[PDB]
Amino acid sequence: MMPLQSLVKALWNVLHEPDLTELIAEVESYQQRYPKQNPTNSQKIRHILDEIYEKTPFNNTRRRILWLAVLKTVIPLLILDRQAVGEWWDQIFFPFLNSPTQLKPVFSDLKSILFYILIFHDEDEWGGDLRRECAEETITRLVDLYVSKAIENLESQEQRNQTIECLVNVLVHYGIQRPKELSSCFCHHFLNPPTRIPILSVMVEVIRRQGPRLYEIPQTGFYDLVLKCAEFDTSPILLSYALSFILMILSHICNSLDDSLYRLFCIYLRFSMIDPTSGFPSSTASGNWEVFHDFMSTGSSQPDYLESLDYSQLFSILYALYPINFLEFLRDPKLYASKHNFQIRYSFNQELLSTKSDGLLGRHLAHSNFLKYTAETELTDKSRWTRLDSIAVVALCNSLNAV
Amino acid sequence: MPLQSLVKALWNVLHDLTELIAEVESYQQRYPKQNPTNSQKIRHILDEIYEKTPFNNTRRRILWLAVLKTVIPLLILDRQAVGEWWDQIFFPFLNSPTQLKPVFSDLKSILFYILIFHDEDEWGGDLRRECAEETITRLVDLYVSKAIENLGDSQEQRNQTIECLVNVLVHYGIQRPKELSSCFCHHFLNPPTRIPILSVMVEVIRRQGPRLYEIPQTGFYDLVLKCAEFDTSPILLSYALSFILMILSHICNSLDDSLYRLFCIYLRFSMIDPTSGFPSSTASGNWEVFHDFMSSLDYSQLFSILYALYPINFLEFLRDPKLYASKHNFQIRYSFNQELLSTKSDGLLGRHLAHSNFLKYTAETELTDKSRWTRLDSIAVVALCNSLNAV
Repeated sequence: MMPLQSLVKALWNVLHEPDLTELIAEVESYQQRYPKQNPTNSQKIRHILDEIYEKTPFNNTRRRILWLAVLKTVIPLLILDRQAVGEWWDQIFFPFLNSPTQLKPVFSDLKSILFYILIFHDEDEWGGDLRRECAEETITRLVDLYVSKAIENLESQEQRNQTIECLVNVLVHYGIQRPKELSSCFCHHFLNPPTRIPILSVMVEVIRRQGPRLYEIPQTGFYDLVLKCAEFDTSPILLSYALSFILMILSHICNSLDDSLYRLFCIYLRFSMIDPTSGFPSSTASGNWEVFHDFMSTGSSQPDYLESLDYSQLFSILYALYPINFLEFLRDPKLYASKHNFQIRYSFNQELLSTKSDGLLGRHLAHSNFLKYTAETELTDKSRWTRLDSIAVVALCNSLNAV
Repeated sequence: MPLQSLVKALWNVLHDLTELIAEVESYQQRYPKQNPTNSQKIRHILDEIYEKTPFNNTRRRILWLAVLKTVIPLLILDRQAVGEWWDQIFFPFLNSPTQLKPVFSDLKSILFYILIFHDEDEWGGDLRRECAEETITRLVDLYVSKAIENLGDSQEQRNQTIECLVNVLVHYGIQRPKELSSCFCHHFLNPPTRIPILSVMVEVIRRQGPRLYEIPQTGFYDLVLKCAEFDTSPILLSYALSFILMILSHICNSLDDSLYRLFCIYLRFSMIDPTSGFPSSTASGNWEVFHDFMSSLDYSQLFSILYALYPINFLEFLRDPKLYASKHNFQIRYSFNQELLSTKSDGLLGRHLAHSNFLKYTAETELTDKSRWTRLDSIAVVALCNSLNAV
């Protein structure tokens, strides 16, 4: 007998006065009746919520606490659409993120709400494509806000920080579960120079965690843009993140490798030739790309574990997988290039290249490809990549041995 | 006159080849590829020479093989011609072979000239393949027949024949494991062919050359598995297990479809008893069980392989095998002592780290989830990079 009416009753009560015991009980009670989300009750509850917003809004901490506490608990009753999540953005999320309450449990509550929308199993759950569309809208707004906040000039440095801190947290949590989706939002903005550092720092943090689905990222064209970054930009800090990112995502590909091989050769070249005085070899290129130099009138803070992710590991993976061509390429890059239809866009000192490269080469066992393939058949001949799945199994079993 | 120069030389030698060897050089110049009429001639000559001077004693063989070795790249042969050579040369040698290594060396030189080739079309039509396949078949047939047949009055003569055959078969296998596996298939169905065949087959696998992932297409793998679950003989079962352990790494795909069979074989091999030996099974079907008296790479390795890769099911299957068997539909052939399975498996389990699969999959998603097997690419790349670090 009237469970919508009891809910609205309880709802009304708790917003005019933080004890939610009555309300939680009604939600539980109510769900036993509408165990799937009801489109007219959603509509109704939202009008109640909007009504009360006019009366007592989000303008002080005690109210924000109350609001987040309540929204977090009703939102499983509602169906939302792209217009709706816009309303919550403007009424709740933007005002919090733009000037966040410095109490962790309040932010925790924000994150419950955000993440209820962002993360879900059934796409059919609110009818049609509503579920997916609200996630797409929310994340696009978070990303857009993050990117812009990371770049605008300034109203107290401390407060701007408080906002990025929240956004980075949220975006890393979202990234480790939805790496494709996040990379995809990031593509858009990444073509804009000053965004590259704030974006990459989030994307390397996502990928650090070595969570699942990392192999989806290249479909989105984000891996391509990181290579571009690595091929053309100039800022040590950015190229530093650039390399880190590609080093972590590489073992997850083997497939997008046979199309970026030459590009990785060139990247290896450039990073190995870094100069104390002239930094990274400048390119003669861009094309459409638009370079990011450091001091560019004429974010940041690289994490401590990224130093150990240098060009020496790039060598190891290239040598392990494409030794013949790799060493053929080193030793004469410009010659290798002309015969494989690409260009070297860096002035470099060949002796130095050959000394440094020797140095690393000497830490490696001799590669048995030289007994089996030619430089040309190393490239063709996909039979090679079977060996690989035998070596997997054996390493798997050894990983599982105790002693 | 080009060809006659050659033929004089062949007449000459058969009664120190330098002249012959040199005439073959000039011949090859005028006829870069093999010539069908010239070939026919030369073999027709050889056959006459055979009449009056054959393969019947040990100075003649050193000689014959030496010659046939050097001339044979000129020739073109067919299923019926290798029959001629089988009949005059190969069979009589292998049958009572000359105890001199360089003599047997020349033999192999010739055999492998036929068996291995870098060009299907070389002799026109589909001739090269025909020959290879004919020779390999006859080599197989004699190994099989010579291995089983009971011997009358001659046992050191026997060992010498198989010593050669084995040596030829293994060399062949390591280059052409698909092909050798095929030939062995029909013989394998016959109970006593199984040991001699496997002992050759493990020795091919052992060498971990290419391309062993072709073998299961031939059904040899399936036959060895049938062997593993039904046969009684320690020795043969011991080879069976050795074969599968060394073949398994190279599969990762036939695994999804032999899993329940592998579980059953792990059960059987671990339940081996000092007195009743392997669990005597009960089904066979049409298999025809090899027994013994008709008248160091063991089960812990298999445990490791199944625990990595299919931990949840493997362990759900131990603890209650018969139960696992219904619900997945196969059955358990053996009686066994459950508390002893539970004890033996606990010993091995305890040598292993705990498995991340229990945090990510159900028994059913562990079986039906293609995403899982993509982790593999990643780990392999890393192991590889580490194999190539030098300290």
